[PDB]
Amino acid sequence: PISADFSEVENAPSFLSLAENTDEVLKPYTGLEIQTIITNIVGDANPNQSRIFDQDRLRGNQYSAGGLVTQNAVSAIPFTNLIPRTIRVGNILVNSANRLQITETNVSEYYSNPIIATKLSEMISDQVKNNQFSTWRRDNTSLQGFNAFDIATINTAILPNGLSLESMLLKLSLLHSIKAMNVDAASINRSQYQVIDHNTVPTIGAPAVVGVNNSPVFGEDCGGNNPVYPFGGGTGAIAFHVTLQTVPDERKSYAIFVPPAILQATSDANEALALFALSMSEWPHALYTVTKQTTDLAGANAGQQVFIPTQSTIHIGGRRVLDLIIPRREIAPNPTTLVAANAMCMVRPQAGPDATAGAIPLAAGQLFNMNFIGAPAFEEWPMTSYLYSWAGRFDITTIRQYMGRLATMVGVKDAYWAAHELNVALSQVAPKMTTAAGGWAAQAANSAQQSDVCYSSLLTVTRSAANFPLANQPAADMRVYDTDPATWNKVALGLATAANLVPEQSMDVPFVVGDARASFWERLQAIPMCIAWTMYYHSRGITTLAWDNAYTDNTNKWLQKMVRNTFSTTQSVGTIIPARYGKIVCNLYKNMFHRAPAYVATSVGGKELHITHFERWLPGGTYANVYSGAGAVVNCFSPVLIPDIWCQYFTAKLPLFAGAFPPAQGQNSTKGFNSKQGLMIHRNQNNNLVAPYLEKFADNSSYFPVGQGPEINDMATWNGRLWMTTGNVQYLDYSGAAIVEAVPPAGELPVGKQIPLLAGENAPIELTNAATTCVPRYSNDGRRIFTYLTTAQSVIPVQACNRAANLARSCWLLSNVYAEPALQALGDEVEDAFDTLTNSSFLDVAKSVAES
Amino acid sequence: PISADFSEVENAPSFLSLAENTDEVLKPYTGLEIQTIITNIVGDANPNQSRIFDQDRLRGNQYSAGGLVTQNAVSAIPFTNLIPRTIRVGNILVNSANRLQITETNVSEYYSNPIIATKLSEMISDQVKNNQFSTWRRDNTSLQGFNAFDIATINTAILPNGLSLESMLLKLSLLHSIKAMNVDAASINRSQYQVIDHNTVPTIGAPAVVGVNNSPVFGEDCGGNNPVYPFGGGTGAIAFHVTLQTVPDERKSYAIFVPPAILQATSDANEALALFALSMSEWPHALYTVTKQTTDLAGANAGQQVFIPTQSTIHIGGRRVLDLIIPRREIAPNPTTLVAANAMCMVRPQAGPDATAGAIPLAAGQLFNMNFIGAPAFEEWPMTSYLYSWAGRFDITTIRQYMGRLATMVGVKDAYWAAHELNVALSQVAPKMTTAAGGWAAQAANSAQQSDVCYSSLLTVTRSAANFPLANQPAADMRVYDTDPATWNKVALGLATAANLVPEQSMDVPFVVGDARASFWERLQAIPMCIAWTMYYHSRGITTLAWDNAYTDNTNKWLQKMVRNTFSTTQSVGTIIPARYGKIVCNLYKNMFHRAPAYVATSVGGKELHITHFERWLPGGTYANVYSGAGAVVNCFSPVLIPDIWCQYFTAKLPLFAGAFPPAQGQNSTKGFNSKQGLMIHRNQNNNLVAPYLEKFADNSSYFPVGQGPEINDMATWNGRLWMTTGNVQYLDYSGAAIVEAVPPAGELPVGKQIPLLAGENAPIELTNAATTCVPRYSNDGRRIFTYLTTAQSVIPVQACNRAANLARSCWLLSNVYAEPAVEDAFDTLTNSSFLDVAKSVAESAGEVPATKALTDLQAVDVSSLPSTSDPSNVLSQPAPLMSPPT
Amino acid sequence: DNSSYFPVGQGPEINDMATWNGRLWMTTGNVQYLDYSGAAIVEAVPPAGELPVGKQIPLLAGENAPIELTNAATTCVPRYSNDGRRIFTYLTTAQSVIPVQACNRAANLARSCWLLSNVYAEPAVEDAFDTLTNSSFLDVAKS
Repeated sequence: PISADFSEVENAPSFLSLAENTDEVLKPYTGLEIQTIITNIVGDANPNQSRIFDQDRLRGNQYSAGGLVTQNAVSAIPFTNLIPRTIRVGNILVNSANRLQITETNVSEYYSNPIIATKLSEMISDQVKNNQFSTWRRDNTSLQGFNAFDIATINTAILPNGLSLESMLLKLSLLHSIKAMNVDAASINRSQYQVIDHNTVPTIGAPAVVGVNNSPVFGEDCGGNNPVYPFGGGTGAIAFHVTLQTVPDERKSYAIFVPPAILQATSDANEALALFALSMSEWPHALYTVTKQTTDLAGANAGQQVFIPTQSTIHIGGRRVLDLIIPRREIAPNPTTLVAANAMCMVRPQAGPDATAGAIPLAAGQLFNMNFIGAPAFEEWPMTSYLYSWAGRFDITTIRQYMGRLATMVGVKDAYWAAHELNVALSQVAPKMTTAAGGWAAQAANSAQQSDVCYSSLLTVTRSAANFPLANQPAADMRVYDTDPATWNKVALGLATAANLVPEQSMDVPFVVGDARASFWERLQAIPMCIAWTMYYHSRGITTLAWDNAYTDNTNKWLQKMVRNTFSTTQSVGTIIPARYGKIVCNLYKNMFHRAPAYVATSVGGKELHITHFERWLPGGTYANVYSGAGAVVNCFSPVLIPDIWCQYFTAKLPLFAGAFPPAQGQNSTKGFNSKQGLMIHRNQNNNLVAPYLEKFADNSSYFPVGQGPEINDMATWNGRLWMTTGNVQYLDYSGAAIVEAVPPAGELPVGKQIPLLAGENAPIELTNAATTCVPRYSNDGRRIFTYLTTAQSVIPVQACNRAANLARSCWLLSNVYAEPALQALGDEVEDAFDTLTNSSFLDVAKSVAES
Repeated sequence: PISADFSEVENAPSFLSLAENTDEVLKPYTGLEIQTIITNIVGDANPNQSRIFDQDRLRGNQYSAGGLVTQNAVSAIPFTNLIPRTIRVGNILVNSANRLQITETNVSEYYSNPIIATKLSEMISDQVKNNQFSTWRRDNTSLQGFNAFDIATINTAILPNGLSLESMLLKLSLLHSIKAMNVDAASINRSQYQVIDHNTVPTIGAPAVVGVNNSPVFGEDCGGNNPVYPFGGGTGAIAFHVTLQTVPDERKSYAIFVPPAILQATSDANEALALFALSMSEWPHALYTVTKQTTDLAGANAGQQVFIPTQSTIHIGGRRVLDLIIPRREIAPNPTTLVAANAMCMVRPQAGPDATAGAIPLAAGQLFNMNFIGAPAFEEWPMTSYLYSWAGRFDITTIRQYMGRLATMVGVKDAYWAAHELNVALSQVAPKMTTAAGGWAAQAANSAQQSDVCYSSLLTVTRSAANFPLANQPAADMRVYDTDPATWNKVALGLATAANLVPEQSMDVPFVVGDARASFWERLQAIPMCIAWTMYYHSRGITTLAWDNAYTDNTNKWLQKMVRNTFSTTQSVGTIIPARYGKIVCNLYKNMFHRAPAYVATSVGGKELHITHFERWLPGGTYANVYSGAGAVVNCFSPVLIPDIWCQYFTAKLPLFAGAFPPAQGQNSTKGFNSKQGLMIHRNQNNNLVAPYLEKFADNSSYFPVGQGPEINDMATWNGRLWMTTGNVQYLDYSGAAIVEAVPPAGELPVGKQIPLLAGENAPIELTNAATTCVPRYSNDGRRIFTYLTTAQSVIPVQACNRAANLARSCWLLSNVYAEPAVEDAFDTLTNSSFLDVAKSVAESAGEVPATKALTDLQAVDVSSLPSTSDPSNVLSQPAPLMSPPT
Repeated sequence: DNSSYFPVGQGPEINDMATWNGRLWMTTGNVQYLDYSGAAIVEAVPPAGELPVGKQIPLLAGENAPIELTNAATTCVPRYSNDGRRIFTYLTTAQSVIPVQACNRAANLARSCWLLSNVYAEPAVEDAFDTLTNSSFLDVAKS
C-alpha cells in the first residue's frame, strides 16, 4: 500500500515479521483477480476504456515535490513473452542483429507416492502362479483392445516409483500459451508488442498469425521443410504397433501404450494422437513464430513483423525416438500381413495437413503402414516432420477437450496448476533498467543492451552463441520431474493406482486453459513473483558483482554460504533437496499477498516435503544489473528490474524500508530515524562527507569479518533511500575512497522502461518511476559501502531524521492519497459527518476481505 | 610453558607420565592456537586488513646472562613448502645448482568399515527375479538414466573391503594447497619465500603467479606445451562414454561412473568433470610453478623469481589411461549415430581455455565426439594435455563448491581432514641447523647445504639424480589407502553404504577449504608434529649416525628393535597395522597439546583400530643432522631441526628434561640435581675430567649390554644440558677417549636459521635460539657418551647441582597463556528448525525410498521366491563371508 | 568504534584502563597521532617519538642527570581534537605485535623506573614556664 502520511510508514511491519512461517492453507493468486487492480483505478482524466487491448498500463495523477499536479501519467507493464526478430530503426523494419535467448532444464525422478496394485493385477499374477498363463488363447483381448499376453507381461514389472505427469502437462501448457496468441487483436493488449521494440505500434485490425520455421536470421528456420530439432539437430523417429511383439529389441523396454481414452478425446482421433505424441516427446521440436502487422509511431510505415515466443525456446526432455502401441478394434490374433494390420486398428495413424520434404517426404494426409510379425523391413517415420505436419491444427478449444478427458481419466487439477506456475516462472521476461535523473529512459535501437532481459527471479537469461541447430555446452536453469513410460503403462491399463491418481470431473479443469484472456493473465502473475524476490535481494545490501562471484570466485566464506543456501541440492538417490533460504521467500509471498504458491510433493529418504518454483533454481547464474545512458555497465546496486510503484501498490503488506514517500508540503511529510530508536551517524567532514544515521557497528566498520555480512535493519535502509533521493549522492567507502564497483553518472538512479504514449497521457515526472529501494552495503571486496552527501547538502536531511524538519518527494495521487496545500491552516480534529454516516458499511467491506 | 623459578622446572611432569595413553575425547589442532600468540588477530578478520604479510616471526624481549636486556628480538618460523628455483648470489638473481626434492608413496587396498547393500539394491534384485517369469527383456529400472544392464552389472559381486576415498581427497587437497598461493601478497607471509633463500625480499605489491611447466633448469619443464608425466615420462589416455558397451574389452573392468549430483550447477560443470578426472588419475600430472616478484636486501635489484611447490613433487601412482561414463539426459535406447550421442549428453566434455601441441593437439574450448555403437573409429585424448589445458583455470572457491556438492552424497569431513593432515606432514619442510656460539647462522648461498631439508618427522628428503622425467623410482616414504573403482561405482549410485560413508548433517567441509588464510595455517600445523617427534628422539640418547645405521646393525640388538618398531611394516588378517611405537608419539601429542590428531579406521576381523599419520612412515630415509660453519657434517647429536623455544613456549605440558632455564631473581638463578635425587658423579683415571651427576647404572657400563640401552631419566638429562650449555665441553668416552662420531668445533651448539630483519628488530642473542635438549648418550659402536669439563671448570656447576651456587643463562621475557579449544545468520535463525529435521532425515537417507517391501510384495507373482525374502541383507563379515560351511 | 567525531553534547569518557594502554603506546619511541582514518589532525605535533620533559639545572659533584623517560610527563594522552575529531595513537603492524600481546599478558614491556619506596606520614612545645602557668592560661583563654 502507498502511504498518505508518515504515520503509515512508521507503523509498517518489519521484514523479519513477514519472513516468519504461517501455518494456514491459502488460495491461489490468479490473474483473474490481479486484473482488477489495473482497471478500477482513481483518477478523473482517465477515459475508462473497455477493451483489454487498451487496459495495458498503469495510469494516474501525480504530485510534484514543488506542489504541482500532473494528470494521467503512465507506467508500463514490465513483462512479456515475445522476442522481436525484426526491429524498427529510422521508422522502418530492419533485420535483427542480436541472437535468440535460450533456456535449458534437467530431469529428475519421482519416488514420491509409490503405486498400489489393483485387484486385477493381483489376480493376474495369481493366475501366473497357479497356472503358467496356459489357459489363455492366441487371440484373447480385453474390451480396451489389447491382448492378454501383453497385459500379463507388463504386469510382471515391479516399480519403486510414483507417477508424475509434470513434463507432459508442461509441454501442453507451453504449446497452449503459444496458441493463445492467435485470437483477435482486441483481446491482447498492445503493450506486449513494444516492451523491447519501443518504436513500434501494433494494429488492432488483424489477428497475429502463428506459423513455424519462418525466421529471418541466424539459422532460425531450422532447415525449413526438412525439420531438424533446434538443439543438436537431427531428426527423431516414430513408429506404430498393434502389439509390443513387433517393436524391435533394445526398444521394447521403452514403449508407450496409447489408451483408447486418448483416441476418443476429440472429434479427430489423429489429432488427439499427435497431441499425445508431442506431449511425450522432446521439446521443442520446431520454432514457432508469431507474426503481427505493425506501423510507425507516426503511422507512416506499416508492415508484417516477426516475433519469437519465449515458450518456444525452452529445452525439455530428450526422447528423440518412440514406439506407440495402438488398440485393436476387433478380437483378432496378431497380424501377419500388411492389410491385416491396417484393417485391425481402432483408427489408422495419418500424416497432418501440411506436407514436408526430405529423404522421407510426407504427403498431406498420408497413411502410415502398420508393422507386422513378418519383417521384410521395419517401417517408420521422421518425427520432427510428423510434428511439423500437425503443428498448425492445434487449438486451445481442442486442448480444453483433451484436458477434460485427462481429468476424467486421472486428476489433472493440482498438477496442471503447478505446471502453469513453472510456465510463468520460465517464460515471462523483462528488460534491464537504464539509469536517469528524470522519469523515462531506454537503450538504443537494435542495441545488444536493448535485448538483455531477466526472469522474475532476477537471473539474467542465457543467449545463444552460434547459428541453429545448436551444438552448445548446456547451461540449465532449473530441475523438473519426468514422466515414466512403464509407470505410465501400469496405470493406463488398470494395473496400478496412487494417492494422487484420483479421477475428477471435467468441470474442474482450471479455467485458464482455453480462455482467450490467458496471455494477459500470464503477464500479471509475473508481477507478484518479482516483488517477493525483490524483497529478498534488497534486505541485504549485497551488490551485483558480489552475486556474480560468490559461487565462482570470492574468498569470503559468508557469500559462499549465502549463494549456496539460496538454491537446491541433490540427494544420494539423485532426488531434489529443496533450497534452504527459498522457504523464506515463500513466506514473504504469503505475508504480502495472503495467497499461496503451488506445492509439489518431494521426499528425503522416505520423508514427506514440498517444493515450489521458489526452491528449484540451480546455483551458478548471473544477475540483473542496469545500464547508464550510452550503455555502459554499472553494478554498484543490488539487482533490480521493476519500479517501486509496482512493489508498493499491489501488496497488502510490505516491510517498512520499502514504503512509499508521503506527499510534499503536509505536516507529517517524509522523515527519517535517529539515535533514540537506536541509530548512529558516521561523519567525514575533513573531506566533505556525511552519511545518514546507521546501524551500530560490530567489528565490521570498514571490512566485514570473514564469515559475517550486514544485518537486517529496516530503518537504516530507509535513511539510505533518503540520502539517495536527494540529487547528488556519492558511493564511497569508510575512508571516503572509491569502491571497486562501477557507479552511475552522478545523480542517476535506475528507472522504468519508456513506451509510446496514447493521446492525453503524460510521461512520469521526477522519481515517480524510479526504483529506490536497492541501496548497496556490501562490496565484492568485502568493504562497507557508504552513501555520502557534502556537509552543506546534508544539513536539512539530518534535521528530518532528527524530526525537526520535513522533506519533499514526488508521489502518486491514488487510493486515498490527497494533495497538500502550501499553507496548512489546521483546524480542530473533526470527523466529517459523511464519514460517520458511512463508517459501518465501510468496515463491513474490510471484514469481508479479512474473511477471504 | 616457560618456567619462572626453579620450583616450576623441578615440579614439571616426567616423560613417562606424558606417554601414557589417555582415554578422553579431544578437539582437532586447528593452528589458531599459535595464531593467538604470535599475531595481532583476536577474532575472525579479513586477512587483507590484517597484513599477515608481516606477522611471520616470534618476537619479544630477551634477557642476557650478563644482565643486559635486548628488545624486539626475533626467531623465524622453520617451515615452508616453497623450493627456490632461482637463487640470489652477489645481489643478482641466478639459476639453481641443485636438483629438486622428490617424495614417493605406497598405495594399496586395505580393510575399512564393514559395508552393506542398501534397500534399493534389494529392490533391483527383486525386479530381476520377478522378470524371470516372462519373455520380456526389461529386467530392472535404469537408475538415473544409466543403461539398465549397466545397473545390473554394477549391482553384483561386492568386495568386503569397504571404501576409503583417501587418495582422491589427497589429490584434491594438494591442488587446493597449490592454488591457495595465488591470492594477494597481503595474505601470505614474507618468511615463506626466504626460509631457504635468505638473501631475497618479496614485494608486497603484486600477487604471485601460479603456472605449469616453466622451470629453467634440469629439464623440469616436463614437455612444456607438449606435456608428459614428471615420473613416468609417458602420456595417458582418456575416453568418454554414454554406456559401458562401447568401452574396449581390454579395460571394461576399470571404468568409473560419474555421478550427476555433481554437475548440477548452471556453470562450471565441464570444469567439474575435469576436476573429477584429476582426482582419480595419477599425480602429479605436471610440475606447477610459483613465480613471485622479489628484490635484493637493499631493495635495489628486482626480478621474477621461480619456486617449485613441494606438493607438486610428491608422487602418488594411479591410473594413466581411463574411461569415464557420462550421465544420460533421458532414458532412451543407446545411440547408433553420432548426433544422437552428442544431443544426449547432460554435460558435454570440452578442453579448457589453453591450447596444447603434439599429436592430438587440443584447441581451447574444443568439444569431444562421443563414442557410440557401431562407430567406425574409437576416439580418445591424451590425458596429460587435457589436464594441462584446465590446469591454469582451477581455483580455491570452485574447489570449495565442488567439494560441497560432493558432500551431499557421501561423508567427506573426517576423511578430508585426515588427508589434509597427511598433506601437511608430507609438505612442510625445514632446512638443517648450523652450529655456532651465537644466535644466528646460515649456509653459503646456492650450496648443497643451503637446500638440504627435512620432514616434521626428523628424516631428510631425497633428491633427484637425473633430469626430468625420472627414468626410475625412489623408495616409498609413506603408505596411503587406495580407492577402488568397483565399490566406488556401487556407492555413488546408492547401491551400498558403510559407517564412514554416511552423509553428515553439517552438509559442509572443514574450515580450511575455501580460505585465503590456508597457507599460513598449514604452515603453523607442522610445529606440533616436530615438537612431538623431537621429544620422542631426545628422550633417548642415540646419535644421528647410530640411527643412520641402526636397522642392520649387529653390534647391538636393542637398537634394531628400536628402529624396527618405529615404522609400519606389520599386517594382520588382510589389513595394515600401525607402527608399535608411533602410538607413543601419538600419546605424547595428546598429553602435551590437549588435542587429537586425525585418524582413519582399519578393521581387523571386524575390530576397529585407529591410525594417525604418526604410525604410517616407512624405513629407508636418512635422519636429520647439523652442519658446521664450513659445511662439514656433525654426527654427535640426537636428531634436531628446530630451536627449543618453539617446543617449550607452545605446550600446555612439557617433559622435565626439556624445560627452559629460569630467569635471574635476586640471589637465585638456575639449579641442578644430585645424589639426593639418586644420581652420582662420574670420575675416571684422568684427574682433569669431570662429568655431572648421572644415573647409577652409568658407573657400570662403558658399552651398553646387548639387549639394553640408555634409560629415561629427566634429571640426568637436565645436568647433561647444564654441562653442554657452558661454552667448553668435551664429548668423550668413559676413559676420556675420542668417540667415532664427528663433533662440532668446541663450545658450539646448533642454532636456528637467519632471515633478514625489519626496522626495529634485533637478532637473537647467545643461546636464546638454539636446540639444547639434544644430549648424546649412545655411540654408534656401542660406547656411552659423556660430557666432560676440567676440574676448575667443574666446581661451580657441581655446587649448582648441590644448590649451593647459581648458573647464569639467557631467557626470553615471555608469559604463559594456553587457550581453550574454542556463526548464526538471521536467515539461519529463520530456518533452523527445518534444517534440524531435514539434516536428521539425510542421515538415514542411504539408498532409502518411501516405498516399502510391503508395497512391492503386492506386485509379485510369488513372494516366497523373492531373494529379498530368502536373503535379507546383512553387513559383510571380514576378511571374508562364510562360503560352503559344513552344513 | 562508533565515533570519529564526538556527537554534539557528548565527549570522551573516564576510563582508566584505556588511558593506560594509551600511555603504553605513547611510551614506545615511535607513535603516530592521527585520525580514525589515519589522516593528520589540525594540531601541531612533536618531532617523532618525543615527549615533554622536566627542566635542566646544573649538577653538583656526584650527581647524574635523569635517564630516558624517568623525568617526563606521560599521562597527557590526547583524545579530543579542536575540530571535534577523535585522536588515536598508531603503530605499524610489526611494531604492534609485542604491545598487543602485552595487553593480553603473554608478553612483557621494558620501562625505566625510580628505585624508591613508599612512606606517607601521619598529619602530625610546652615550656617549663608554660607548665607553671597552664591553668590560668586555660581559664583566661576561655574568658
